[PDB]
Amino acid sequence: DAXDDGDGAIP
Ligand SMILES: *C(=O)/C=C/CCCCCCCCCC(C)C
Ligand SMILES: CC(C)=CCC/C(C)=C/COP(=O)(O)O
Ligand SMILES: [Ca+2]
Ligand SMILES: [Ca+2]
Repeated sequence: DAXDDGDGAIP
């Protein structure tokens, strides 16, 4: 995951 928002959303 990326983004610090978990899976998907912001990469
Ligand atoms: C968050 O989504 C983390 C997920 C773990 C998987 C990451 C992808 C690893 C493999 C990438 C392979 C790239 C190819 C060879 C272009
Ligand atoms: C490492 C970089 C440059 C960004 C994306 C790499 C990746 C593993 C994406 C998956 O993240 P999500 O689950 O947040 O979509
Ligand atoms: Ca992911
Ligand atoms: Ca994300």
